Amino acid sequence: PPYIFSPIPFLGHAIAFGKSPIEFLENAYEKYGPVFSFTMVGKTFTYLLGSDAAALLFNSKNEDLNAEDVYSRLTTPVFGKGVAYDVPNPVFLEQKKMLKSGLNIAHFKQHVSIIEKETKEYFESWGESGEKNVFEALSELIILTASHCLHGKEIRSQLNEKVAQLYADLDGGFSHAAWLLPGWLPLPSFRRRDRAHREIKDIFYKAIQKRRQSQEKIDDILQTLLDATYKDGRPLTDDEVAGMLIGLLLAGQHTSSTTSAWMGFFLARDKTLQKKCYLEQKTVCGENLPPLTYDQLKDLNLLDRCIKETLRLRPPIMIMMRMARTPQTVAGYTIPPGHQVCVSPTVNQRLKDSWVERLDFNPDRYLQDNPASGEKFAYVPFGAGRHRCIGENFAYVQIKTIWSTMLRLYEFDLIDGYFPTVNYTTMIHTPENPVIRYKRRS
Amino acid sequence: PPYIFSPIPFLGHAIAFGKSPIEFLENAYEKYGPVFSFTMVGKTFTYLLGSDAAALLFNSKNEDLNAEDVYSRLTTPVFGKGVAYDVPNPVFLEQKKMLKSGLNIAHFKQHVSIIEKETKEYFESWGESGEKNVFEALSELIILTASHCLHGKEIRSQLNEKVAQLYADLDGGFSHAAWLLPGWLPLPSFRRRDRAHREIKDIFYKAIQKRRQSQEKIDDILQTLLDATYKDGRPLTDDEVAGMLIGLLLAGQHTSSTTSAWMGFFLARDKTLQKKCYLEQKTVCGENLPPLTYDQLKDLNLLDRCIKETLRLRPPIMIMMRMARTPQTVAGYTIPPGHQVCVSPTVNQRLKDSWVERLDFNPDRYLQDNPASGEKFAYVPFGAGRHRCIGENFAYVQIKTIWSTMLRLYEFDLIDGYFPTVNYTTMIHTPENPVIRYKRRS
Amino acid sequence: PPYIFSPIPFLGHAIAFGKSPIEFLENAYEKYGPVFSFTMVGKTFTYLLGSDAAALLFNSKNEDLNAEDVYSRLTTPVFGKGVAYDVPNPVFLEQKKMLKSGLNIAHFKQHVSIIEKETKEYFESWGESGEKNVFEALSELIILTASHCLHGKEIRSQLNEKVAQLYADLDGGFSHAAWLLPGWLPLPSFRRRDRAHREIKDIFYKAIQKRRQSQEKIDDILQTLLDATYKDGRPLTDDEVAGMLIGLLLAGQHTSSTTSAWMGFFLARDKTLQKKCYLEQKTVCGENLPPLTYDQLKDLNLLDRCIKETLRLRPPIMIMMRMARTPQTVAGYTIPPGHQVCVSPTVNQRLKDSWVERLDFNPDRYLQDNPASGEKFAYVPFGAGRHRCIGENFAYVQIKTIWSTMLRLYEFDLIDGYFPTVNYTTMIHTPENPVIRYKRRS
Amino acid sequence: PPYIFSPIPFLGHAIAFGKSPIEFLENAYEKYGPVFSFTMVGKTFTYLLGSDAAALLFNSKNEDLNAEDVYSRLTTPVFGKGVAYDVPNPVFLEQKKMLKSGLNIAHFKQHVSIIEKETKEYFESWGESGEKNVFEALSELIILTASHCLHGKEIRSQLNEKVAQLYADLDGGFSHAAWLLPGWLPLPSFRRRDRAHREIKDIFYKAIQKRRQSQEKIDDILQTLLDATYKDGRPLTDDEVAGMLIGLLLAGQHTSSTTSAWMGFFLARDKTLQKKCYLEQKTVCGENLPPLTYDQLKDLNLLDRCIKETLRLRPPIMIMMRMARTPQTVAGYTIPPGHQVCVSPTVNQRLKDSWVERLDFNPDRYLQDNPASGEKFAYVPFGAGRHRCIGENFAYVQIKTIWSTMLRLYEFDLIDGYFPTVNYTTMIHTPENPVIRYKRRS
Ligand code: HEM
Ligand code: HEM
Ligand code: HEM
Ligand code: HEM
Ligand SMILES: O=C(N[C@@H](Cn1ccnc1)c1ccc(-c2ccc(F)cc2)cc1F)c1ccc(-c2nnc(-c3ccccc3)o2)cc1
Ligand SMILES: O=C(N[C@@H](Cn1ccnc1)c1ccc(-c2ccc(F)cc2)cc1F)c1ccc(-c2nnc(-c3ccccc3)o2)cc1
Repeated sequence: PPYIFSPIPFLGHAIAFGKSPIEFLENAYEKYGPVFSFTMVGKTFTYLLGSDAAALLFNSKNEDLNAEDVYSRLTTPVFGKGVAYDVPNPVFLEQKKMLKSGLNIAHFKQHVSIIEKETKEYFESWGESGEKNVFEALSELIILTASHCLHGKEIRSQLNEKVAQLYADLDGGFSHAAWLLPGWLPLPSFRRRDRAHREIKDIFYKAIQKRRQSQEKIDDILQTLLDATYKDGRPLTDDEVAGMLIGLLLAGQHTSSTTSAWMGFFLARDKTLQKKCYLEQKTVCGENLPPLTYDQLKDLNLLDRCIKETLRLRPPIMIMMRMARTPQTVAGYTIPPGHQVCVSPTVNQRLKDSWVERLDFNPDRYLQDNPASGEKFAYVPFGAGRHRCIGENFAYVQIKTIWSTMLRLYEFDLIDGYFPTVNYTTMIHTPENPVIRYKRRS
Repeated sequence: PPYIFSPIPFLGHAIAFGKSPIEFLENAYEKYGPVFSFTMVGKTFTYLLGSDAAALLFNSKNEDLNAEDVYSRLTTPVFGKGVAYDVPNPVFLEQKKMLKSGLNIAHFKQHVSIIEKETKEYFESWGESGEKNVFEALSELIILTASHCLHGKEIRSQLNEKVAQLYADLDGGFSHAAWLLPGWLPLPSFRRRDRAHREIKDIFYKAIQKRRQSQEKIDDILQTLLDATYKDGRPLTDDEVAGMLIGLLLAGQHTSSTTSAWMGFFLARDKTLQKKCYLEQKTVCGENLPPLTYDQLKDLNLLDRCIKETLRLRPPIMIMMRMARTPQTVAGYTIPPGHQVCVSPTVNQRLKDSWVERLDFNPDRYLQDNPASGEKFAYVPFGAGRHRCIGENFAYVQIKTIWSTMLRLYEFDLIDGYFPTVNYTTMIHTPENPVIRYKRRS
Repeated sequence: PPYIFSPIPFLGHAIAFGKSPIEFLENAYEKYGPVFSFTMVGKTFTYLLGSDAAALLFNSKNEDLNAEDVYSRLTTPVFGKGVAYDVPNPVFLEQKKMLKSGLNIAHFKQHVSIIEKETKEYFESWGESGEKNVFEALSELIILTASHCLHGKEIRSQLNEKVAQLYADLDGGFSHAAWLLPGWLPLPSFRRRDRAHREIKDIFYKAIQKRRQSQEKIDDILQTLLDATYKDGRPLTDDEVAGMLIGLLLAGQHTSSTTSAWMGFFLARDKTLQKKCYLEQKTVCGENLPPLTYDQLKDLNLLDRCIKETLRLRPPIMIMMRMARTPQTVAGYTIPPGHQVCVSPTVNQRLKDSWVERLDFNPDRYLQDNPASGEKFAYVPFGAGRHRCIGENFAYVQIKTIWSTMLRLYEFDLIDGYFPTVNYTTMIHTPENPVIRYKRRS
Repeated sequence: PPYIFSPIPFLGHAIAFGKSPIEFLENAYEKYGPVFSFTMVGKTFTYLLGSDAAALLFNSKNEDLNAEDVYSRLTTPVFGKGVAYDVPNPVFLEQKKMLKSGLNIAHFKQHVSIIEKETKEYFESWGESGEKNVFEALSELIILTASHCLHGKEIRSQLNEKVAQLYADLDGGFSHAAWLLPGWLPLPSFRRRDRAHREIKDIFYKAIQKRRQSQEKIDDILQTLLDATYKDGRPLTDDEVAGMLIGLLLAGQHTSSTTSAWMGFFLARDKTLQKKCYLEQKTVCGENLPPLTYDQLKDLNLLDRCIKETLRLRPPIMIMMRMARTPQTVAGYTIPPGHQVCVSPTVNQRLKDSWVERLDFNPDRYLQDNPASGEKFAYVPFGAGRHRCIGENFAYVQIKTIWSTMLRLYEFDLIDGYFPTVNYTTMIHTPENPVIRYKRRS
């Protein structure tokens, strides 16, 4: 595959790529095509851009394009041993079926009123009007809603600011330092990550032992997990459950919070589209805006397309990476073992040749013919194939319910017309200076 | 000097020291005496503990024990060029005087009313009661109070969340990453630091030119700097002044916020003492508690001793360090060039030899024979000698005014008896989980 | 407990203790009594000498005096994950019961004829007379006998010089280097350990899979493991089984080889005794000396007492150690958490107070009153309590079968009256210059 | 010079280089050219690849590129005081001339018949055929031949298993632990080294005095040392002679044994070549293969080239290193003091640019134009300049004699076509699993 030369030793394209990766990759697509390699910080990466190329990653077996080889070093200290990329993929495929089994309609029905209430109670602190950081706000809110829904009421009631900070300490295990440096260096963020892991695990161990002795029946996701079994017939251990609960919260929080914050700003920019979203609430749920229900959520189809469009333009997982263990073919090229193969939903979901008015925020594009339905891997915010997301439905419930409630409470505006740029320096591309103006809804 | 061997290559005692640096130094004192050496992360350090040993550092000439050699590389990219450790010491000493001339009675009198107002207005958001993170609050207030007083009303008014983040980016330049790794690595913290430095220097350039061309006589710290002059007769360039303004704010924020936070918890744990600090407010300023004046602050003796005692047990600057350029002598040992010589106010200030009830918060210890007055270098939170603090006066005015105001507003308590342990992983040590219970002062 | 001062910082008494540990301990016993402490290498050790003091260690719960804390770091890379000190003690206790059920009379009956044949065949290479290193011979023979018996014929057949070297590479994981230095140094011994671990594991995985698939009923230790289940109901994984096989071989080899070597020299020195052992072979087994059977072993009483007395004077596991997790009281003292508590079989088994003619090799001492029967923890070559050995019976079958065969083959003598001194530079103390004179018996 | 950056603090490229040093250096050569630098375990190494660059090291004065500075620490405890890297280089140069005078034709003529006899006698144990470890056999054989030739018959008669172990203890002085850790630590290897040194010295002292007080005339290497003088007129002390005698054995053994073993396998792999070597024996010595003589060894040309080609592909001393004491210039670069400057015989002797079919074993490459005669430092298995070997002639006598003899006894083959890979974990690279098939020669 074509190789993009850089005269800068070791660093290669690091600076330019870090500054503007989408522009870097779109320029390369124009110049070298859908498949190309480059060096950055001592590693070779090979990209697959566009649906046809990306299909290799999305279709391939883990034995060929391996996820653990790239992610385990970073994730295993955060999520825990015996879970995710710390086990053989077939074990993780079973754990994912266990998790999926609890993300069902019965539970989603319960989650809606829990989330709505959590949201209304959080935003009382915003008062009738002002200008505040909506990203910080959603982050704090989403850690509460995710915990309430995915861990349950017992665990959620223990999530004070201390435990919230522990989760922030775990997050800090995902850094440039952790990627670049050996783990045996006693860096503060490493020690803080390991401390938080031990302390959260302990919180979960007690809660789990409590639940196991309890005589009561509780139909929640925790209970799905205590009841689950492998094809073996073997149940999950306390440590496996706890590892899974940590994963559920990290997965549940940052992908929803960034996406909810970008959509706030897309809707703040497009005031008519926001108005429409608010009017859809009256139409579907009634003029008197009663408590939200799951059945009503399915009927919020404009808000649905708005979320869908937010994920097109700002997918919170911007990249999917694998390690090539065996030789792989695409577009006539042969990628050898050792290349790290990458896909970028951001680049694919915005490619000129497939998306008309690619840079425009337009939810209604999905009511016409479009690459989301017309192609296989042009729209891939939740991935596809063996490593694909199991949380799309929950995420949509969480975000829909939060933004429905937020729309009912407030009208949102840009400050001096400013639309946030993308902060590329964070692992997750958050909107820069994400302060939003708000005032009471009519 | 006796060497504390570690068989661990490169790291040396890094892990044990990072976990509990104070306890590590106290144990070393008990086993090796007041002067000892060790390796940490590639480097040789020699400590001077106790008053008699520490004197070598405090009385030393910067030619012999050198500050720039150990600090320049980390500070120059934060504060700026031609300032602090980026210039020969004799030049920096003149800049300290320029700054000191501006930290005077007349200006302190203006600051009291300003700081008091900032404090009342910030703490409206807390309402009548609740449980909130006092450390975060004090950090947010103090950046305002420190800017209002040290920079001016004009620069202050421009201090929004965005610019406040710019300052945090600048704090982020003091990291292990920055200490360990080459500066040309495009790490996010490095870039943000360099970006934040240009954007702040620029906000200063604009206010520095506004003032020089204005006709209005304003008597403030900013003006003192603009008027000030070297022994040459040379005035300060815009960039010399701006860099000093940066230093001023970093010097004036977290030293006072951590300390202020700790005193909060010391007073929350000892209610009887808290009560007495409140009654002293009445007793000194009047039953009706009128606006504060600089004169009233000098008569707040119990409050003064609470601050002094907070600084004894939790000094924000845990270590002062120099590079030995010439052979030094102390307690019968000779320290060779290349060694880094260290003093710790924290250790000196709780040494078993010299402080009774050493770990107790007892502000009335200073009403009796004690090493603060009894010895020269046992109590040294603001250092001593050629490098000692010039902001001590302003720090007490800031902290006294805020906590006087805070005690008038609220009575503070612990949550479930918890006293914050020390977070050693932050540059300045911080209280862990520093959420405090508060309610309206009768 | 009384503390034994050393003026040598860091090392403390390590030199003297490395040279003459038994003498150090015996003199400390006389001077300080049965419980005392000292420092080496920044680590504080407390000894319990004599039956009454040792009782604390042997009787303690692992939650109080903990083996993992002191052994896990070295053993886990050797034996593998999920086994021995890498799991909570209760799981290891179940693992030990699985192993113990495999060490039964039906298997012992098979082992005697396996071991006799391996022994006759190995010693073909010794011819009619000569002078050779018995210790090397016993080590080479025992790795075959232990693998043949404990792993089975399939795995045994794959035990060539290459695999033997891999086991030596695993052994090399137990070193002063692995104890003293951190694991992230890429030392040759660590790399060879880790490679040997993967390569030995791989051999076991194939043999394990072979047997599961196979339809033939084989009654051997491997099969005991494949058929075993935890109280859980859960069977062992392939990796747990392989880990346990590695452990079986390492436990089965050096403990028997060193003891057998020592017994060789004790018998070479006391020719009258050696003759009596030879004649007991004729008396018990028959004048024509037919093949050994398991049932004759129990009637070989003199030989039994010879092994007992060799273990008395030369126990191959010369120390047992634990980390104190909770305060422990003995002899009026309180041992605090953090001390490593320590017993020596060697010292207990020769203490002047209880053993008459304590340094004499006198197998017949057990035919009158003696500390092994009259005291609880004076004779403890295989330990006692929760960490006690499961392999005593096997070791006696192995050693008796080998030495019965050797006595039938050869008469052994010393070389110019030399009796080997103890080599304290090896992990398990070996006899120095263990070359022995032999000639065809009768 | 270009620097190869590693983001791995301290360790630098330690792991990658230790895994595959030749591949590392050859890749570096391609990317950076003949001179480059990198960090490994806290040290800066600068390599000179190819003849023209390596010239700097081989042509350098010891005052500029110093050998004691890098080697002294490890070698002195092994060889003894007063010898080799423990004295200034001019003194060692004189000592080398003394050894040179001992390694003369009169002595070599004696050695051939000594070596042939030890060889025939040693391989008696091998029988008519089998599969045995040729590397271990050669190592054991060579310690005997080297000691018989270089120490004489008296000392050699005392070389039992015990003494051979003392020599292994000595070699054990050359460890990563001795490189990393202070000499005062009483580590096993340090203790065994120093004990072995004392005991071997005592064997040499008696033998030496035995000769000085004797009347017989013995023309052997010891006598040359005893009759030798410095320019001073000063003769060697007993400790100088004994130090040199240790050096002679350690240099004489492993360099020849590893090289001999590699050649076994090159010859077993290339049976046509092996047959030609056997036929050469008959051609030069005669059909009846009488006792070897020195004059015959000189005419065994094909065997000479097989050795030369073995040293080409597997030089036992893989690196030559010096401390830069003064700035040096090469390839338009300046190497500052403190850099460790290195040459790799293995890379030079394999370079893509110079050697056609670079990885082929082709002894006849030397009968055409080739870089061993066409360039100065492409072929340097024995070094060059002030530090070059004085043992090449003895080596060639020892190896030729042993293999001529082995070729007369046996034909050799690979086992299942396995060619030993390189074991990079040993000080001297060794062949992995060096068991070889052999059968009585026609
Ligand atoms: C808007 C919300 C979310 C987005 C955009 C998102 C995105 C993704 C993507 C792109 C992948 C594929 C990763 C890859 O191919 O390497 C993925 C996998 C996954 N996600 Fe999500 N996700 C979301 C929410 C959630 C939630 C709520 C959960 C759990 C409740 C979750 C759990 C997972 C899991 C378990 C995987 C599987 C990873 C693997 O098998 O390697 N996600 N997600
Ligand atoms: C509680 C508040 C503060 C504490 C505990 C504190 C402590 C110290 C200490 C210990 C030193 C000595 C550093 C050394 O010699 O290595 C010092 C120096 C200094 N402080 Fe502060 N300080 C505080 C507040 C301030 C403030 C508010 C300013 C300015 C407004 C300031 C400006 C300085 C300056 C300019 C130096 C001299 C640096 C040098 O000479 O190297 N400090 N401070
Ligand atoms: C002469 C031969 C042997 C001796 C002297 C010996 C000695 C010991 C001793 C003293 C302990 C207690 C360790 C402690 O408390 O820290 C022990 C434990 C043990 N031995 Fe042996 N042993 C021998 C042979 C074997 C054999 C043949 C096996 C297996 C077949 C074996 C397996 C074990 C196991 C599993 C433990 C348990 C360790 C623990 O629970 O922490 N041993 N042995
Ligand atoms: C195949 C066998 C041998 C090889 C490949 C070999 C290789 C070398 C090499 C490459 C050097 C240069 C060291 C440097 O420049 O850093 C050297 C030096 C030396 N060799 Fe050998 N050698 C061998 C056998 C011997 C023997 C048999 C002796 C003595 C009988 C010996 C004694 C020496 C001595 C004394 C030096 C001088 C070291 C110095 O001056 O720094 N070598 N050898
Ligand atoms: O090999 C170890 N223990 C042995 C003790 N043993 C042998 C026979 N009966 C008991 C061992 C323990 C458990 C097992 C084992 C356990 C479970 C199983 F299924 C199979 C085997 C096998 C063993 F060989 C071992 C080795 C070294 C150390 C060690 N810890 N610290 C050091 C140390 C300290 C200072 C300097 C050098 C080494 O060494 C601890 C344990
Ligand atoms: O044994 C060493 N050198 C050998 C090199 N040699 C062998 C044959 N021809 C030359 C050597 C050098 C001088 C002599 C010698 C000296 C004097 C004399 F009278 C006779 C012989 C003998 C030798 F064996 C030696 C070994 C190790 C090291 C060493 N330096 N660093 C390391 C090292 C570094 C990192 C990790 C581990 C080891 O190892 C340096 C020299």
